[PDB]
Parts: sequence; C-alpha cells; structure tokens
Amino acid sequence: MATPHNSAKVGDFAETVLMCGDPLRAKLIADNYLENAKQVNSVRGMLGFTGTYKGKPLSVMGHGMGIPSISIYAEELYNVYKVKTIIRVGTCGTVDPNVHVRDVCIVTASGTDSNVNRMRLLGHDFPATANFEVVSALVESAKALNIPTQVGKAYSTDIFYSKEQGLNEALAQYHFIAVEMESAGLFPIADYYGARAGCICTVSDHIITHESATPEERQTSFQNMIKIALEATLKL
Amino acid sequence: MATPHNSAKVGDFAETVLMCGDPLRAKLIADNYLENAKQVNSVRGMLGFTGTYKGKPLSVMGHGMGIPSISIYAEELYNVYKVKTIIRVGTCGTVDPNVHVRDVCIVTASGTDSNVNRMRLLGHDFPATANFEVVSALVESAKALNIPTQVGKAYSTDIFYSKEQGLNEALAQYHFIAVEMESAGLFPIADYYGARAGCICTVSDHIITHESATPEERQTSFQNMIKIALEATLKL
Amino acid sequence: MATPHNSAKVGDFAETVLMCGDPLRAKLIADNYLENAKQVNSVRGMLGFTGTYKGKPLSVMGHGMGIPSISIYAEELYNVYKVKTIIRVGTCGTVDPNVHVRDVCIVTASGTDSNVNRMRLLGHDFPATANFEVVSALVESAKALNIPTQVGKAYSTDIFYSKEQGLNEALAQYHFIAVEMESAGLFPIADYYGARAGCICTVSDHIITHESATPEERQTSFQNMIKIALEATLKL
Amino acid sequence: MATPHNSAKVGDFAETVLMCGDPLRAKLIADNYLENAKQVNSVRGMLGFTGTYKGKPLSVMGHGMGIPSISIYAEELYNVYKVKTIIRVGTCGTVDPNVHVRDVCIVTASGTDSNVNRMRLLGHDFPATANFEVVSALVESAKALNIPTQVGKAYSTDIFYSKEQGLNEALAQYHFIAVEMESAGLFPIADYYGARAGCICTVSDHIITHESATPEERQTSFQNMIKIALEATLKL
Amino acid sequence: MATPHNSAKVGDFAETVLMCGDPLRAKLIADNYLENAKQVNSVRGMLGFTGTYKGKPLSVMGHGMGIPSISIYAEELYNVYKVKTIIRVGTCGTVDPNVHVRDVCIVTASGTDSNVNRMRLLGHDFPATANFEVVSALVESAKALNIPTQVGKAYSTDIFYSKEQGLNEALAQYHFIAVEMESAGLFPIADYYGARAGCICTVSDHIITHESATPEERQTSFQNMIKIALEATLKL
Amino acid sequence: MATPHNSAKVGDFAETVLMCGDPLRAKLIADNYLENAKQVNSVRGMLGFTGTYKGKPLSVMGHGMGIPSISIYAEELYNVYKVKTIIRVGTCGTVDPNVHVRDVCIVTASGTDSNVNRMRLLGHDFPATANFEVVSALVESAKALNIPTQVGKAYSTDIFYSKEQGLNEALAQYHFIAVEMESAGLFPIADYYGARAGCICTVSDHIITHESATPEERQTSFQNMIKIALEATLKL
Repeated sequence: MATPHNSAKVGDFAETVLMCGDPLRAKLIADNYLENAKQVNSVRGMLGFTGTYKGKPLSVMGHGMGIPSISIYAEELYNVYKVKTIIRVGTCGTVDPNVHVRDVCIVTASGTDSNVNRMRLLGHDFPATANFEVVSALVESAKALNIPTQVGKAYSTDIFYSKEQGLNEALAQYHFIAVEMESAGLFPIADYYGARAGCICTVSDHIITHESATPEERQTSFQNMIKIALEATLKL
Repeated sequence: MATPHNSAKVGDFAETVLMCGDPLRAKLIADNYLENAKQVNSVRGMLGFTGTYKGKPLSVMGHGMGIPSISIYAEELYNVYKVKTIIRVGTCGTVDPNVHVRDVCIVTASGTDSNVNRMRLLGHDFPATANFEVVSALVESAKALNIPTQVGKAYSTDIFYSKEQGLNEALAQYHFIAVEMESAGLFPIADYYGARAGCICTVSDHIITHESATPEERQTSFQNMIKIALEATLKL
Repeated sequence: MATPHNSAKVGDFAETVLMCGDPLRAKLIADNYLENAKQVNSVRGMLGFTGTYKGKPLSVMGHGMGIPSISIYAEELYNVYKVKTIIRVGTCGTVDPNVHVRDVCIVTASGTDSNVNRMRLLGHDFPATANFEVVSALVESAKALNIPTQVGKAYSTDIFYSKEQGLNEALAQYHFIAVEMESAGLFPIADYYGARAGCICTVSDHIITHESATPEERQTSFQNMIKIALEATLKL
Repeated sequence: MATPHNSAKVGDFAETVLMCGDPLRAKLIADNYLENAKQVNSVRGMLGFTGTYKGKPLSVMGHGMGIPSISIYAEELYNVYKVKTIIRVGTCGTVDPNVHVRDVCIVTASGTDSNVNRMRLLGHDFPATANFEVVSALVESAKALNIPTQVGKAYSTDIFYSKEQGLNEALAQYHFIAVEMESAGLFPIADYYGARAGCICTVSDHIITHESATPEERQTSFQNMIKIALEATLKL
Repeated sequence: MATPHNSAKVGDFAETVLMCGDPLRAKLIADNYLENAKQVNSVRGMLGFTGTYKGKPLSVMGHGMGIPSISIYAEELYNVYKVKTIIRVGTCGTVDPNVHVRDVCIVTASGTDSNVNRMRLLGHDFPATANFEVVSALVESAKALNIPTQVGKAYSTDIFYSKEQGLNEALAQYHFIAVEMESAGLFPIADYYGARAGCICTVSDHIITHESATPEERQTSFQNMIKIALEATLKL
Repeated sequence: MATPHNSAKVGDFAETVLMCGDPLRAKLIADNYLENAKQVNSVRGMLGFTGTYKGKPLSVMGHGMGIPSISIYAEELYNVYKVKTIIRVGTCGTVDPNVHVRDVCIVTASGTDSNVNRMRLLGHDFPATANFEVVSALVESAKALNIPTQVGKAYSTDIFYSKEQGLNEALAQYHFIAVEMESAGLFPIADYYGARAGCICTVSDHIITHESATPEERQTSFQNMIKIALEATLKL
C-alpha cells in the first residue's frame, strides 16, 4: 500500500481535496456533488473519493477527529499523493457575541492548545495560517453566491469535553469566530510541503448562549458551505 | 442521540469494552470472538458492538487515531454509557534494544508530547497510569496462555510522522517499550470517572533496527494479544 | 495629557493610521504624502501627524522598536483615540528561499518568541492574525500599481541581535516570508478592541544568502510599499 | 571515597536496598529487622547498613528529603554500587476521598511539579513508573500478611509547605492516593540503569479532611509497611 | 552608520553611560548636568550625548520603551562602542506596602514576563542581576547626599497596560519594590560582555493604593535620582 | 515537636543562623567557632546548634541537599523559630573563566532549573535575590579581613549528576560564578517572611577546566569563608 492509512495509488487523488472529519459526510459530498466519482480509499473506514465538479477533478475524504488524525491524512496527501490544496469543510462552535448559529466561517488562522506547532518552531509561537489564495477564493465565492460570511480566527482544541474555566471568555474577548479540533494541525503541514490549505465551517452551536442549530438549519448551512467550497475549487 | 458521536442508547455497551483504533478491526474482533454480537454504533463509521465472551457481556469499539479521538469516545463511554473498564488493544513500534517485533507489550503507564494531561493537573506532570487490576489481569492471562509478555512504559505521540531528532534515543535510554498514539489520553479519563483502563499492544516494527513483522506474523501476534485481552475480561 | 505617551487631544488622529518604527520616517511620510498635515504628537520624540491623502483623513506615527513599544502606542490609539485601522509599514529580513531583497511582503499572520499572546489566551497558541479586509486592500492596491508582492507569515522577535541556532532554518522550512519585531504585538490588540490591523514590509536583507539591498534599492522599495499602503487606505 | 556522598566500597551494598528519608529510621530498620547488620556509610549523616533478612542479603539507607537528595543517592547506588532494586518506604499525605489515615499505599507511578523528568525526555511527559515486579511483590506480600492496600498514583512535590490553590482538589479528582516528595525522582533513575524501583507509604494525614494519625498509630502503620516491604524483598 | 540605530562613531561614547527611556529626558540630563556636551546620535530620534561630569567623561542616551528596545541600544553600546558601565535611570511604579511615591529605588535584580532570559540559559531561570559595584556606588552616593533609598527587586514587564489578575498581589507578597519595563533586559547583556549595569528609579505611582506624584514631587525626585547616579559615576 | 523536622523549642535558634548542607560540617563550625554551644536539633540527623560568636548569639544548622530540603528547614526557621537572617555557607563549583578553585564567592542572586520560583510568581521569572544588607555585610567583612572575594550570580540545580549538554558553556558565557544546589530556594522564602538571606561559597572545582582544590586549599578557603560569615553576623 502507498501508505499505512490509505489504499489509493499515487495519482488517485486530485490536486485539490476537500476534507471533513466524518467519512460518511465525505461520501454524502461525493454522492451529491461530484460526477464521475470513484472510491479511492476505505482503510479504517476513512472513505475518500475522486470525481469532478463542473468539469474539474476534485477529491473528498474524511480526516477523523483531532489534530493527530488529520495530521496523518494530510501529511500523506501532500507528501505521497502530491496534493496541492486541501480545504477543510467542517462544523464548529462559536463564542463570538456577533456570530450566530447557522453562520458560515472562513478561517484565516487557528490557535490551539496542542503542542504540535511549538514542536515545529523551537518552542515559539507558530501561527497556523490559511493560504491567502484559498481564503480569497472562499470569500469571493461566497460573495458571488450571495451568502454572507464571517472571516477570522478559529481555535483548535484537543479536548471536545472541555473543563477549562475562563477559556470561552478569553476566546470571545479576542473575537475568535470558530471553535473546532483540526485546522491548526493542517496549515503548518501545508507550509512544510510548500502547498496550500484553508478551512470553512458552519456554526452548529453557540457555546456561550447554548443556542443550537436545528437539523433543518444544519442542512441550510451545509448547503451554503459546500457550494462555497466547491465553487472556490474552480478558482484554485 | 445519546452523544454527538454515538447512536447507542444507554445500556447498549457492556461494562467492559475493548477498543482499537481501526473500526474495521473492531468488527473483526466482534465477528470472530464475540457471541451474539449486535452492532450498536456506526456514527462516523466508528463501529461498535456488544455481545458476550464465554458468557460474560463484552463490547468492542473503534476509537480512531490519536489522543483527541480516543478522548471523545472514552469520555462518552465512561460518562454516558457507564462503562467501568476499557482495555485498549493495538499495535505499536518499539525502540527498546531488548524488545523485538511480534512481542506483546502490557502498558503500565504512558508518556506523551500532548498537552492534555498538563491541562488536567495545573500544568504539572500527571502520569497516565494503567489500573493495576487490569495490568495484572493481562499479565496473568498471558501466563495462563504461555504467551511471553513485556510489561512497561509506552509513549503516546500526537505526530505519526515524527521529525524530532533525539526522541527515539531518549525513549530507548529509559526503556520505553511501546510507541503508539492513544493510551496517554485514555488513562486520566478513566481516573476522572473512578473507572479502570489498560492497554496491550503487539510490536509490528522496531524503530531503531527496522525489523518489521511480516503479514503472517502480524496476524499471529494479533491473535495472541486479543486472546490475552479476552481472557483478561473474565477476571475483571 | 490624554495618555502618558501621547500629547494628542482626542479626535486628533484619523480613523486610519499608518505606523512605522522610526519617528523620523513617519515625518518623512507626512511631509511627502500627506496634505493638510499637522504634527499631533511629540512626546518621547515619537512624532505623529494627521492630514489627508487624496481627500481622505490619514495619520502617520512612529511606534518605536519592539512589541512592548508598539503595544503601548497601539493600545492607546484604539482605546483613547478611537482609531479603527492601523497598517504597519516597515522593513524586514527574509529567510525564505523564494523571497529576495527588494520584495514587498504583505503579512497575513505573525509568529513570535514573545510571551505577550500566550498571556492573553491562558497559555495557549494565539495566532497574531491580520484583518482580511486590510490584507486584501493591500494585495489589490499592489495589483493596481503592478507591484509584485509576497503574501504570508511574518515572525516577530524580541531580539534583533539573535544568537539562536536553528531558528532561521525552521523559519525557512515553514516558509515565513518576513522577520521583523512588532507585528505579532499589534494584531491581538486590534482584536481586543474589535478593530483592524495589517502589516506590509520590504525585504532589506536575505538572512540566509546574505544578499543585501543597496540604498538606491532601499529607497525604491520604500516608495513602492508606501504607495501600496496609501492607496489601500482609500479602500478601508 | 567511591562517591562524594558515600564512603562505602563497591560490594558493600546488597543488590536490594530499602531507602527512607530519615537516616535515623534507616538505623531503626537495620537494628530491628536486619540480621548481622554493619554500618557501611555515615557521610553527611546519611546512615546506610547491610545485613540479611531471613538470611537474604539486604541493605537499608537514608535518602534525605526531596527529589534532588534521593537522585544523588539512588544514582550512586545503581551506578557505583551496582544495586538492582530499590524500594522506597515512607509516609505520605492523601487527598483521595476514599483513602484514610493509616492506609498502606503501593505506588504504581508518581506525578510531580519538578522539572527533572522533562529534562530527561526532551521536555515531554515522562511518567515516573514503578517496576511491575516490585509492585506485584509488594501487593502479594501484603495479601499474605492480610494487610489491606491502596494501589495507585503518587504525587511528588518539591514544596512541603504548599501555598498552591486548587492542587489538592485536582489531585483528588484524578484519584491520586499519596502525596510525598521523592518517588518521582527515583523511578526514572532506575529506568536509566535498567534496574528496578518501587515505593510503599503509609498515610499520616488527610490533607483535605485534616484527620491525622496519632503517634501510636504512626508506629503501627510503620510496622505494617516495613513488614510488607521486607517480605517483598524475599520474592525479588 | 556605525550601527543601524546609532550614527555615533567608535569612541564617541564614554565608558560610563546613563540611559533613560525618553530621549528628551536624556537631552535634559545632558543640558543641565554635563559640561562641554555634544550630541553624538539622533537616529530614530534616540538622542545620545557625551560630555563630562565633574571632570570625568560621561554619556547619556535614550533607550526607548521595553526590553527589545533597550536590548538593541545596550548590545550596541557594549559591543561596538566598548562601554563598560550602563546605569539605567528611570521612573517606576511600586506595589510594596512599605514603598511610597517619591521613594528612590536601587535595583539589585529584576524579574520579568519576557522570554529573553530563558532563551539565553536553555529555558531555565536566569536572574537579571545588577552589578554589585554599581549597586554599592548608588547606595553610598545616596547616603552621602542624605537621600533615603530602597534597595531590592524590580519587575520588568512587556505590557504597560496590564490585564493580569493576581500579579500585583504576588509582587507585593515577595517585596518587589519597583515595576518598570527594561532593566531585566539590560543586566544579562552586560553579563554577556563582561561589563557592568545597574538601575535606579523613582516611584511615580503606587499601583495598589493609587497615590501619584505631583508635578513638584516628580521634579525633586528626578533631581534626587540623577544626582545620586551622577555622583555614583565618580566612584565607577 | 515545634515542627515535623526540628525538635528545637521556639527561642532555641538565634535571630541569625548559618546553614550548610552537611550536618557534620554544621557541628564542626559549632565546635570550632561557637562558644557556649549547645545542640538544639537532631531530628533526621540534621544537627543544629546555638552558641555565641564574639558575645553575640548565633546558630548553625545543616540544611541537607537540594532546594526541597533547604526549603523545609528555612521556611520553618523563619516562620516558627522567628529567625531574621539566614546565611548559607557552602561549597560550589564554578564555570567562570576568571574564577579559580580556592576562591570565595559571595552570591548576589541565583538562577535555577527548579520550578519552585515560577510557581510563586504566576509562572514568570522571579530572581532569587540575596538581601543587600547581607551581601554588603559579607563584602565588607571580607575587606576588613583582607580576603579577596568574587561577587556575582550562582546557579542552583536539582541534578548533581548532570547530563545536560551546553549548560556549562552558557553559564560561563554569562559569568555565573557559583554552581550549587540550594541558594535559589532560600532567597524567595526570606522574601515571603520579610526576612533576610545570603550565601557565601568556597570554590572546590572548576567544572570546565576540571581543576580541583587540594585538601590544604579547601582548609584555607573554608577558614576564609567561615571567618567572613562570622564577622558579618556581628554587623547584622
């Protein structure tokens, strides 16, 4: 096998890949948005697919939950499969008083409570930073689609079930717009390979007000987010 | 749903759960070793099953790759599903000069480069420590099966594709016997809930000398480890 | 005085301010590019000025050397003087193999060896992140002017006379384009006040290859950068 | 002298050494439980002795207070004097809601607020872990003596007179059973030399409820603990 | 220029240099206390001057605000300009209960929230320590002038506009007498060059009780402090 | 007992105490330099004595090896025994190129690899600083005795058997004059109690050149150091 975690052969992935944590959502994206679609990985149930969107080759694959999981899959995609661009497409919480459930968030950079980026930069602060062409393509696609967006910082945590007092209030004070678990691991790997990455998320929950998106609102926001991401790939 | 990541209802998991990272391997264990197994979760493809082993209820479920992933699943099992004992079963690398491929490693405690345990203990050193009854049950089960074991420390890294110079040499100097990615996240969660956890792994690679277990040898030592864990559950 | 370090009365700064380390360079910018210009600060020699550029109010003020210095001046501008946008303009070194002396760098985010951002976010990684609209205005201005630019990460150090082995190689490995001393301190303050910041630098020295820009090249570089910034203010 | 802190000559220590913090207690142990005891060290008043227990060679020596002190003496014992097994014996506090004054605690691993173990493992989490054969020999000895035991984690602090808010509550949340000052420094040195170590302590104080053992209870607890340790040496 | 930040030529600075944060205050000291004074630098407005005090050559120069700023100017002074002694002269706040506005503080050592000294000593605690001969010269000069002094620790912060809860209370508990922003950056640079540094400050503000010095009191305080420092140079 | 580690009654210790690591050396100091001496502690063999030097009550006591040990004894002396001044009288290695074996070192401040002082000051740099009246009494006593001294920084390590590369070279670069194991823990405790501490050490070894004091040199330097300390007590 080409890697321990992926049965695809080199060339099976397109130069652009959308990734989400849930492999079953990767399948939904392929089934509903890709033509000419082929399954190219099923190791560990981490479904990956390659097809076309409006004529342009594009892949979609799950990445599992957390920085260590996406780090395995994205390192392999850049190094072995010679992918050029990964766009994470996910869901998030927010703490920002002016971000609301249903909102689409385009991520410019992501903080974290992980040690993985300190280990890359001699213990210093290494900002996990989205590629500007990717951010711009997402922003411009949303505008062309008449979809409002929030643009700004995410925070990637190792612990879904947080017990940390003061954190939410500090993230709100500095207007972090998205809380999730992966993007801070993706961007430095893109950098290491001289490649590109970005992230776009829909707000499922407001962590401070406790408001939560209905299933119908989650469908609406998913439809918005995925169309933005797909249209962005045509410009990348 | 009972949790965001698991469709099982309260009561659908036995008090003892074996977990491995690969959900397809969890299905293999259920199919080949569990009697009257029922699938109880398939959210995110993270297959989980509940049946019996020699009369005694037992569950098996995937945990994904890395500390953040196993923390979600194990927190839920202990908190929502009222699980009492989780035994992780996996493969590992080793750096120890006296540990060899195909060896079976029983983990007493696990180091890590993750921040999750410092965050639990006011920034101090918190040893991720296996429960002694679980360790001893695994040790005694292997003795009963006349399967040699190595008993000692593991190291759980966040980064599969390590670029860290001098790490392997330090791990070998202090006789770490197993290198993997999850056990250091599991043991403190068990502690928080007053529950039990342990880990048993087979050596598929020597990181220093580069020996690697053939496909045939990996299947044999998997069968050894799993029988050890299954017989251990009868004592727990 | 309205603050301990600034003799300006409230309302004497425009909502958009350009800032550079050298107060004499801020004077040179007011003299050569602002009309209707008046000196508004002289405390500690940190000259600041307010006039118009192409009809629109604009200010320009020195910020001194280092994160603590720009933090003092920026905090006051956002808090006391109600400034909305700060664009830092300056010079930098580079370690990136594909960046060369005389290049113009637009900063999307900045790493650092300072502790100021960890202190804002409970010890965690807080990416010092430029405002996207500001980044975009600078990119678009350079395009209209047919000035090539590099867009990416900076690294803000406390120590001009570095003695640190391995830092330059790690910065180059992850494609940091600019090394300077202030921007990582500016962006989180803008965040705190719900305001906007960015940074644009010209490369004076390649830290690795040792190439270095002549004074004629350095004036040509400054003139391009400052035109890019001034034209961007018209769209902000 | 063979070491700067020990006048004994190589061969003067038995392969198994009991160590306690107070040298006067080491003398008490030698006088009351060892046969044919001889004093082999008195440098710095840190009395050490060698004799037999039930005819098996055994030594007993003081180690002084805290991680730096025990590190000096243990390092020398393993390296210069070729000792193979050290069992630390002493008293501890507890925070665990279900551990009580007079309880006997057998230590599986120890956390710490010391830096010494980070310095051994490139800044990462290195669990100070007792040797499993030593743990089991202590556990089994107590069973043969019909003495109940608590088996679990200790916490070794550098600061007896703690002023740290929230520490006890977090130690209790994660079921740390013993608070003392040395074991976290002993176990990694044993690892370095490919040797064995363990720790057994009796509870003198409940840190949270403030119960305290009377002088008479402390003597009784010590008698139970030292017999468990001595009998364990016969199995090692 | 001799350095990017100083146009002075080698030999233009005396062996002893007084430095303060505000360049205009440096000009005041030169005009009012130095005989035959010449300006030797004005790069970035950072005025420096060389003259004589009661016959002995003496310079005085601004160093800007914060550790990174003083680090540049002092590193150059010791290295390029071969200076032997720097005395920082400044204002400070205090949190000490027994220190009052108008007090004169002679600094023996300085704590900090900067990273710059950890980076010099492999991440460990490196006390920024004043030269004893300089401290002694200051104390004795004040005695000779019948001006009471306070002698003790300072704390150098990167953030003038502190939001940190608990800091002042801890500084008070351990009897830090002065809070400022530079001295902990100066002392280790003097160490690197085998040279001497000290600091003296007048209390302008009590951080805890909120007393503040009047215009008249600032004047007589600065006159007291400068006379102390100037007389001290005679013994150095 | 008055404390868990000291059988002295309150009042038994004079307001000034000399302390050294070796209790047998404490006894030598009392036997040879104190009149009217009586032993006041023997718990844990940590001998302490009170008598007079030149008519003035003075005590001398061992403190054991390492920051944790001296912290226990010093905290108790200030808090329970109402001691006002502690002078550590010790031996050290040096790394400084201009410091030689046999030299006497008066410590102005001490760095460390211990966490104890970060824990006192919210994780920041807390310089362990000697009290200026004690430093000055020691310096002036040596002058009065025509004994030359070195004055400057110590470094207190937790690990006698250091394996740390680059440490000695950094300490030498910044002209640390003494390497030992305790002073950094003593000075902050004095601060907490509003009390006084200092340290004076004899150089037994050059860590870099490997020179070592002969017996005769150690006697000469010991006699010098102790006479300095004793005379200084008369002025304190």
